[PDB]
Amino acid sequence: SGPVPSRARVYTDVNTHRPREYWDYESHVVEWGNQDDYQLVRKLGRGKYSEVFEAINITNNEKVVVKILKPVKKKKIKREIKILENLRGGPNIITLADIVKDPVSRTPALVFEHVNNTDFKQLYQTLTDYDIRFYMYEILKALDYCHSMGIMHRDVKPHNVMIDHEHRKLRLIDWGLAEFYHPGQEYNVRVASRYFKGPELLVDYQMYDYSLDMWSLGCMLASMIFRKEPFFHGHDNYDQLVRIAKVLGTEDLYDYIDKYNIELDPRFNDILGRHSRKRWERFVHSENQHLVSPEALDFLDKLLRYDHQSRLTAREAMEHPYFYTVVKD
Ligand SMILES: Cn1c(=O)n(C)c2cc(S(=O)(=O)N3CCC4(CC3)CC(NCc3ccc(-c5ccccc5)c(Cl)c3)C4)ccc21
Repeated sequence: SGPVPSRARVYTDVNTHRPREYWDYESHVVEWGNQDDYQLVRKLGRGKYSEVFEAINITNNEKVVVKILKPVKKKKIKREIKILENLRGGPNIITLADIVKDPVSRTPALVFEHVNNTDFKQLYQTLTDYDIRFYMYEILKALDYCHSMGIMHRDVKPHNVMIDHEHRKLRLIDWGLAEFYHPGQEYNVRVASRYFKGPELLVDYQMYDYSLDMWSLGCMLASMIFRKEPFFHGHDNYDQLVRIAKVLGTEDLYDYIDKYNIELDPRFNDILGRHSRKRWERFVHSENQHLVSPEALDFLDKLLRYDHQSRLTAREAMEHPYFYTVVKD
């Protein structure tokens, strides 16, 4: 009789109540701007689906970031553009400024607002407990916004977060895997980077929702507070879930698969074994202690749950005591 269905606990019906054009991205028509408005200055990054450059708009001498896509399906270009346009002006969401057709690749190039980006040497070294809480709050602002606007990011990870520490500014980037949440929809589980994949992806439960991003956030927090990047260090997708189970325990895992009547790939029964749920104190040492507090562990514990329906929402996360000092200020 197959897997038990699931719905988001929050922002369930938000896309239903919008006009079709908001989420029916296949009907979105893309208008091109002038590629010659932009001169490329230097390469910043190269990343599987795209290359990223710093550029100058010669029309007005503004500095800009250009993301030249590798060949992708038109429908996925339209989804990313549509989501970027829908979320534009929202808290800590990267701003799409223009879309042009590259003369060499004949592929699209997305043009973004420039955000100055501080080295991961200056940061991650005298990044204080306060700083982690502050920037986590800022990420939660972006996720609560995008979730409220009917959109899961599905690729939350440090590579997709930019911080300008001089200006205490943060941006969530790389919306190319984001999707619109619709109740009853089965999504592709072949998303996210392995270290950040939620258990639902790993056990092939397709009827997932915004709560996927909350697992990913949990991975990032763990990694920051225990100074262990990545926290769940799988050697492949099967072992990824073994790494998770060596911490969260197998008991809650088997309960999760029972509740949703999930069919476990029999590969997994050779390898999952039996494991205790571990106390978070086993990952605390003197070299990470200043980042770890009762309220951080309580928060982390409530993000990293197998059952996606039982993880904090972005809003609930923002209300957690971990953040009382940052909200006060
Ligand atoms: C505007 N624009 C775009 O749209 N794209 C695609 C673009 C691509 C580029 S890039 O390639 O030069 N490149 C920029 C540098 C990074 C990698 C990417 C490193 C990553 N940030 C790491 C990070 C992330 C999170 C944290 C953190 C700290 C505390 C609490 C929570 C989290 C900390 Cl401590 C660090 C950002 C540039 C502009 C772009």
